[PDB]
Amino acid sequence: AGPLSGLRVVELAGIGPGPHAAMILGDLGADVVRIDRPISRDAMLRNRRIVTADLKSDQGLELALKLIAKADVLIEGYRPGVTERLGLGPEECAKVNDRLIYARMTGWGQTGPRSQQAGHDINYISLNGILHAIGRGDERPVPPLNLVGDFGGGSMFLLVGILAALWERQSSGKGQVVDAAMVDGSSVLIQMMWAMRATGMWTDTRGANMLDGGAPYYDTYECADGRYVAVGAIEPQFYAAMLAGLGLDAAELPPQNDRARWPELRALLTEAFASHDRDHWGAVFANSDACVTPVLAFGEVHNEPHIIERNTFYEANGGWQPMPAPRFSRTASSQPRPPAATIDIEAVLTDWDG
Amino acid sequence: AGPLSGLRVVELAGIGPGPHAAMILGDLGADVVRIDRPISRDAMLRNRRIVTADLKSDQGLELALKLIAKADVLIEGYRPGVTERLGLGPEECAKVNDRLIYARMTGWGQTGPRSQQAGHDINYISLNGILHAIGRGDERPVPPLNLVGDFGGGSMFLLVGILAALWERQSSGKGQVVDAAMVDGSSVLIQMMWAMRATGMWTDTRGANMLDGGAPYYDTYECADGRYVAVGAIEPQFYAAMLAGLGLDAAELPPQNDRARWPELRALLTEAFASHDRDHWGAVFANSDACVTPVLAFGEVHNEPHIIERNTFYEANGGWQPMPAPRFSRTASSQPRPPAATIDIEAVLTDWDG
Ligand SMILES: CC(=O)CC(=O)SCCNC(=O)CCNC(=O)[C@H](O)C(C)(C)COP(=O)(O)OP(=O)(O)OC[C@H]1O[C@@H](n2cnc3c(N)ncnc32)[C@H](O)[C@@H]1OP(=O)(O)O
Repeated sequence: AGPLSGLRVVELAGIGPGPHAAMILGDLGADVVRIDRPISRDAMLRNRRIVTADLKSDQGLELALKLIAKADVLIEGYRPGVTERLGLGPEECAKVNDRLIYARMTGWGQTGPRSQQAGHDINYISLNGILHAIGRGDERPVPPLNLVGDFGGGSMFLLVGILAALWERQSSGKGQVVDAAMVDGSSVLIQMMWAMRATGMWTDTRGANMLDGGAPYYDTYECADGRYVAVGAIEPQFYAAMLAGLGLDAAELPPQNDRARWPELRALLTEAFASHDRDHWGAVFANSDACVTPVLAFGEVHNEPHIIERNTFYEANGGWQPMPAPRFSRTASSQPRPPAATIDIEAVLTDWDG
Repeated sequence: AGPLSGLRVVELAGIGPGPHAAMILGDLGADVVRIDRPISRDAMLRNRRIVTADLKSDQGLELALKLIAKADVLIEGYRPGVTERLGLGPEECAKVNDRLIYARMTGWGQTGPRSQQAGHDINYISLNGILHAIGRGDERPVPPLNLVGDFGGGSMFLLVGILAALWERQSSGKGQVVDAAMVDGSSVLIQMMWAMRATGMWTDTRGANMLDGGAPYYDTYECADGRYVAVGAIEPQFYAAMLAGLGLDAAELPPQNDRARWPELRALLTEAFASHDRDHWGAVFANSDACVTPVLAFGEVHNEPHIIERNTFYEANGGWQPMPAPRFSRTASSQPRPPAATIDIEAVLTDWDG
């Protein structure tokens, strides 16, 4: 019922970015058919029909191509050359469907010296300067989960490519190939730091910048109960609101942006936040612009009033999952359909007329 | 010359996610016109025309509405109510252009108890469980820059909503409002962790999971020269390739997934990686499936062969910037146009026939 209602998508079962992009398309209403090798508990596989095919068999190849011939989009996330070998490369698909958006999701891209090399998120963000910039200054870099390569710089770019190529097709009548490399997407994702580096506004020193934890006003603080708050009071009026809530006299602290005295400033804020529990600070800063928020663990999220009231999550047999994002005022997305029994590929073809 | 050639976008100048979204649209060929308060060194404002208007004045409002009348998309990233008070709210824009995609970029969303509160990336990811999950276990949480709220779970969800709504418009003939809240987008961005929590595959203990640094085969290691490599060898055949490169006998190490002995395993891997410099390991693992990559600082990226060969970056002005992502085979994006001088708003209208 979302805005992608009517869109047909064939997804070749992979890991990480590919199934996440296919999930978001299905979340928004697309008709997504996932082909796996011959009832899932994986909530990521919500909003699909699952079928199976031996793509290396004559029958399996034939059936996939029939499906693809009726699709708008194809997603694959194998090594470059894998679909080519199978007879499912962009050139073969063009023969049956030149309107097809052929979406290729990789870490290293379709070509280049590392294009054939295995890897995972942490590898892709290692080569482009991102990982080096994450973590405390006095320790080795820490992975920001697989959030930056696989998803922000991976599936999200695949999604933009797919939907952009669909817009182009309104006018040209034709599809094309989208080459989404996580090493590329995540670089554009961090374009801000590349821009700042050029003007002296960001340095290559880990943990010593405005947004990486180096600034006392942009970091977490441990409270009296051992839980945490997040402070993000960058602008002077918000920072002042923060000091006001803590009851600290600005005249007695270092200037907010005197980096030479940041340790002094941080020590004073640390003592202040440590004096009470996390929930105390929620009360103190209620409806303020102080940019002070509780750092909630996953399992406490479903109790936060702002999360509850906006229905950011739903209960999926077992536990909470995120509702579709973003939101649409007229063609709103439905609550996701849970994973279901595998069905027969020929049933899908009858439906699709292929 | 990219896939979005022909698309008209009005951007109301803001910070963080909004300009990043508008940047990507411009990168991919969109005609983007940014209205600012009455030549930039900010590389992010690439691929724009900049104009100026006092939106609080009669004239400025009239001129903004004439421009918006001719647009496909409007991006705004102020607090809920701000454009409404201006006379630029969705209901006003709909009177002059019911095909307009009205894209609203915020942290907390358009409603709810936190909806009027100031904040930045760190606050948005503090409330939904994400920040709590980032960093070493023995320390307070560390922000993953502003990569996860502002961009992966922010601008990129704004982009997916804009382009999805443009798809829907093909059939309905109408636009609608896109409500992109960083608290929601970033939650869908981390859907994999919500799915895993339900099946016992992810815990709320920071630094103690497969992908957060807890696993010895998915983390960075410091080398003889104080520089780092990234290991990402999750799959057993990749892990074996890693140990082969290290010259370690698998028979003499704890099993890869015996978590009880992970400290022992990490101690042996630490001793191995510590015995030579980063670039030694870079060489040893340059071509294998071991998932071991050198961790490059921003300043080194431009020297990495895979980065060079694929033109992931271009030289803009005294610095590298990321080329457009993702890539398109038929309608490829141009090298970004640098920020140029402000132009007169009527010049844009003349051009757009406003
Ligand atoms: C920046 C980082 O490093 C990290 C980040 O996360 S950036 C993301 C920041 N968060 C967000 O963007 C969420 C949405 N926006 C906001 O919450 C807020 O804009 C903010 C907290 C960031 C800033 O707060 P603020 O400075 O009080 O701005 P805001 O409340 O949006 O109002 C902007 C005012 O400028 C005006 N304005 C904007 N463009 C104008 C123009 N061209 N002419 C005249 N007025 C203009 C408006 O009329 C509005 O005035 P009013 O208060 O009278 O209604």
